[PDB]
Amino acid sequence: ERPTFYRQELNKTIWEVPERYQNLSPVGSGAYGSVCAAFDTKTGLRVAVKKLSRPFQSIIHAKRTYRELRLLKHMKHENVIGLLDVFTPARSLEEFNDVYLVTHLMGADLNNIVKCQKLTDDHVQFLIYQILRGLKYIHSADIIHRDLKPSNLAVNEDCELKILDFVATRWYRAPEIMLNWMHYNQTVDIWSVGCIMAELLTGRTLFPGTDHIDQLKLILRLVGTPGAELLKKISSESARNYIQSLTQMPKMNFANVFIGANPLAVDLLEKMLVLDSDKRITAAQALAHAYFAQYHDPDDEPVADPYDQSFESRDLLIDEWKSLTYDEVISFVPPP
Ligand SMILES: CN1CCN(c2cc(-c3ccncc3)c(-c3ccc4ccccc4c3)nn2)CC1
Ligand SMILES: CN1CCN(c2cc(-c3ccncc3)c(-c3ccc4ccccc4c3)nn2)CC1
Ligand SMILES: Fc1ccc(-c2n[nH]cc2-c2ccncc2)cc1
Ligand SMILES: [Cl-]
Repeated sequence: ERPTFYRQELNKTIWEVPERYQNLSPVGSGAYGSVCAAFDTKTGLRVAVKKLSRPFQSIIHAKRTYRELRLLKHMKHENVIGLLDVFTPARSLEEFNDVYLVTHLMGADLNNIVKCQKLTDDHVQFLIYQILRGLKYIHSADIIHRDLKPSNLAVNEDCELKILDFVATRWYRAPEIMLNWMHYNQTVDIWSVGCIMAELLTGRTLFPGTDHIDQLKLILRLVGTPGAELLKKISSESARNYIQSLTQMPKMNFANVFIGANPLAVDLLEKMLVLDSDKRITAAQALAHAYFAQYHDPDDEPVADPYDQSFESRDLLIDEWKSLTYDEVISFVPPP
């Protein structure tokens, strides 16, 4: 049945967890929750435990908590962060106030590595391959990450990588988002991967915009201003007006700009950093690119089971979201 919990204070934050998790030590605190590293006595593993912050403070938080838990329960893939456990010290629904999440402890993030070292081409291949392999899986479930950036990619000393949260976010954001298009597709993530890869190859942020306008200017400076086919797809009169009012600029030659890099890496960047999102390479297609010949195995790049996102369009009471979250905590089945 229920296990025994113990209590402690870590950085002005209260942590009430089962006895199986020991030696809690803070790893960091996000705007959405705090994280502690710990030892899982039952498995002999190092784990990271995240305590959600104010999970049911409002309808927005409640829905976000539910979303997070449903997503995490669904993700089962080597390159996507998954759930080893989820628990609450509450014995019933009426006293339900806190949600704790548990996953494999990861030593660092990709931002921590690119700052210290400049990666070899072999490392760039394996890291990007892993990102795409994870993204193929996520995209197959009709999910869009939307916020890929180095700091959201967890990496261990072994160069194994996992996508988390599914250096300014803005720098890795697709241009169509800077234009406020409300019908962007899963290819916004491919754009972010392009930005991440370029940075791994050159050691420098590809588009360090200071605001949305500047960000767009830096982008068009590299890939050129929109051609006629892309202009026809812009419904926003003001955005269309703005873009056409800019001084036209030609697409730069990627081979010149990234000269020194492996020509295959360059070819791929060019397929990812396409201005028109309908023409960007998909994660599945990218995995087959010759740049990943040493890693690509079509029989081991799985797709996800269907993911029901219908709850996203629902308008429920806080207690309803809280109760749905509770059922999801109770029905959780740990991995093998
Ligand atoms: C109130 N009693 C029972 C609960 N307590 C526990 C339980 C465990 C435990 C852990 C995992 N599964 C079941 C029970 C442990 C425990 C069990 C094993 C451990 C191994 C290495 C280091 C610390 C360890 C702590 N300690 N107190 C305190 C005394
Ligand atoms: C700037 N980045 C830094 C790292 N971030 C993280 C890291 C982790 C983490 C840390 C260490 N090992 C594994 C993961 C987590 C984290 C920590 C614990 C988790 C438990 C269950 C499910 C997901 C979890 C995610 N969140 N943001 C986001 C902000
Ligand atoms: F300047 C730009 C930058 C990006 C785009 C863009 N790429 N893919 C889709 C779009 C787009 C942007 C706005 N509205 C529809 C489509 C269009 C113009
Ligand atoms: Cl954090």
